[PDB]
Amino acid sequence: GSSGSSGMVKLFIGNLPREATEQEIRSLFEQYGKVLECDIIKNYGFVHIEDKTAAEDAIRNLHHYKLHGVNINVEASKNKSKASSGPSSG
Repeated sequence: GSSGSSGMVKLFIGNLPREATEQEIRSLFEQYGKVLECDIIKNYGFVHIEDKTAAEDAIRNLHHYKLHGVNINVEASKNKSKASSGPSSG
C-alpha cells in the first residue's frame, strides 16, 4: 500500500480442516482485499493481505466461518501498535 507505511499484514489461521486448500483460504481473503502469500502447515495457515485496514475486515467475518462443517479460528497475527512516548506531533 501507498497511503500506509507498514505494508502487507500477516494473518494467523488455526483449526483448519483437511479439505481446506491454499486457494479456498486465499480467496476468502480476496473478498476483503487482495492476497499476497498463503500457506497451510501444522493444522495452521498464514495469509498476507495488501493493506492493514483490509486485514481487520477479512478477519472479523472470516472469524468462525463455517467451512466444511468447521469453525476455523482467525487472529490478527501482527497486532497494532500505539505510540506512547511523545505526542507524535510530527
